[PDB]
Amino acid sequence: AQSVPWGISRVQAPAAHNRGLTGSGVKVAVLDTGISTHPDLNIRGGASFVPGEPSTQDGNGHGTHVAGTIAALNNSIGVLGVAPSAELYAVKVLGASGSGSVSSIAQGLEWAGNNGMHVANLSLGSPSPSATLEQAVNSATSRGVLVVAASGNSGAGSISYPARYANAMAVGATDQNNNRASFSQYGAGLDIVAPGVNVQSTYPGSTYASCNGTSMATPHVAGAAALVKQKNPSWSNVQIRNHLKNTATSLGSTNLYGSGLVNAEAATR
Ligand SMILES: *Cc1ccc(-c2ccc(C)cn2)nc1
Ligand SMILES: [Ca+2]
Ligand code: NI
Repeated sequence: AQSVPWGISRVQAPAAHNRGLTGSGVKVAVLDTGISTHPDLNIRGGASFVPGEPSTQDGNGHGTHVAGTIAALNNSIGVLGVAPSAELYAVKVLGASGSGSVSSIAQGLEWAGNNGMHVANLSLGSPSPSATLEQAVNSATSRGVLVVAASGNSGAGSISYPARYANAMAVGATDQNNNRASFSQYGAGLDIVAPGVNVQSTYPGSTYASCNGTSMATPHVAGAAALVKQKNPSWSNVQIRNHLKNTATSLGSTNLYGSGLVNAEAATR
């Protein structure tokens, strides 16, 4: 039996699925700790930029969880992603510890731009800026990748890098009341928010697990971008980002929420 995590419903992905929008034909790279083989995921390819972990399998759990929020398969098992027919790519930039370097992350972004990714999900970040990282964000963006990144978990009124960069779409986390999660970073550069508390998704060991974080919010938006791209195949990264923001539901504060809560129904109307 399949269950629909509350955040998938909150962003109104099922309304888009009922219009025949699933993210089919859209290439989404998850730049994370890998993605483990799982019966509720279809992993099309990928690459590893972590020396010492040549495979794209996930030794941490975080990348597999993120992937499932984007693209858990619509079937009779497990959970259901925002964009369950997205073409999923495992781009390992973080090791099994959950840490990586700005170089590894930049190599993932240059892979995404060299391989025709439409969306790159970066559920990662740091409080410090990086020229290496920024360069790669801009390069990927010029190659048509929509870079979607987590605002961070410090609870501060400023957001992490690379989400703070103009060419990244920065995503904060909300709770079931549509309030900002206590940990969710906000402030300048914040674009949008999505569910990020008690988010159930795919997890290694062929199982499912619930996590909190702006890392969990980010893939809701990555998935919504894929729905928008399937409906509007001619649109650019910038067009999709702007439409997601224009169609988001206001949550009563630009500082705390950016454009507000992502809404896949309104964005695919
Ligand atoms: C051994 C083990 C199993 C599961 C987890 C876990 C699940 C969910 C999240 C958010 C984090 N960790 N950790 C360790
Ligand atoms: Ca499923
Ligand atoms: Ni854990």
